[PDB]
Amino acid sequence: ASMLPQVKALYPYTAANDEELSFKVGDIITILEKDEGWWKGELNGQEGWIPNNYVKEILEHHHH
Repeated sequence: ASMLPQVKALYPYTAANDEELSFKVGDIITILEKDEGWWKGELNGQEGWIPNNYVKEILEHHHH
């Protein structure tokens, strides 16, 4: 398997069209693909574009 990038929403977002993904603050979104300022997210079995400046990538700096 591969570990995909995951991000945590900093602010909520309402999708502007069917191809975007809405989310609330704190949501943990999996990233399937990147296109400059928009990332393709997956959350609760739904997939759509999200603005990357609404979220913060979760990085593991250290072994647990």
